[PDB]
Amino acid sequence: DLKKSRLRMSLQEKLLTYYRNRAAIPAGEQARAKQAAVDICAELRSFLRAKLPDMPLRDMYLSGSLYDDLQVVTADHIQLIVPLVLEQNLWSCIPGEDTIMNVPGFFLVRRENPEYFPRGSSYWDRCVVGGYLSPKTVADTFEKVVAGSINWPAIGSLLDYVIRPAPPPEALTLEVQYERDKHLFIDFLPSVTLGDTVLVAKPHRLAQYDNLWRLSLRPAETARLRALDQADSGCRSLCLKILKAICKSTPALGHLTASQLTNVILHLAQEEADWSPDMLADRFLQALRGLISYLEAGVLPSALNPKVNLFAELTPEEIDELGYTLYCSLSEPEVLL
Repeated sequence: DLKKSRLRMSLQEKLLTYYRNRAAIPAGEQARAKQAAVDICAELRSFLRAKLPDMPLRDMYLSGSLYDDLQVVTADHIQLIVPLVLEQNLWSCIPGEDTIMNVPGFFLVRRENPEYFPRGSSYWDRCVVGGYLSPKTVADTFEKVVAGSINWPAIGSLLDYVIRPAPPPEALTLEVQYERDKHLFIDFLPSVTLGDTVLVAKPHRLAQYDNLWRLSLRPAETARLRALDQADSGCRSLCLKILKAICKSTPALGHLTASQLTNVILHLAQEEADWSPDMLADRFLQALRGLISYLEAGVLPSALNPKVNLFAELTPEEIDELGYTLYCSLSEPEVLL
């Protein structure tokens, strides 16, 4: 009990210290970064209204960890969802597992009734290839259309920001300098909502799959985390934020994603009911053990969508490094801090 109680007390203190000195983003930086996101969003709305009122798009809106207060270390990225207007009876969703490619968590969007509803029935028909709405082509078209009407230098002067598009292949990303030597990256994310299926143009790592839309998970995942914590004032999000801060701070663990780390916590929250403040140290080591377990198994099921392996996009190369890094730190987790 002595040695173990000891290790746990030390770790708890170091975990709590690590959160405040590394994971937590300064209020000033956080306020100004979000204000910059909101400024750009408002300005784009006015732009879309004046210049592209006939484009079948709903208004762009902000989404992401920075909006959910789950971002860590620095306020450096947020998404602007670009939601396409697609008529129900002209389009449908095909699950990736119901496809030859066989890719869970991704979808084909098929143009329906190509005869009865001829080409031109939707603006987005121009982005249809082989009968399917291409995420890539949609993204290229949106970039073209906006860039051919937008005036970032002018908007920058207005808001007193340095605003510039990043060079490809991150061309739907906006580099926003909202204060001296601090930048916010706003990436424009085309989205489709058909029925209750919400999809986003976040390409599969493999270009051979660039015609597939990704099933959007973050919102439902974020909501279940918050509800789990709100009911018992648990430290699920604190633990998550610490894990994110570590991976974002450690080059060798950079391959892990916020979504992957979130589902590790959601799986543990399924196993462990008690997330009272004093259990943080124990839940942290448990999260690290689970990480290793999933990595060795090569699969991490999505807690909300179990057919989906969230590690499916990691190469053997990266799996190896993650396991390696975590196997080098087993004896002394505090090293990760």
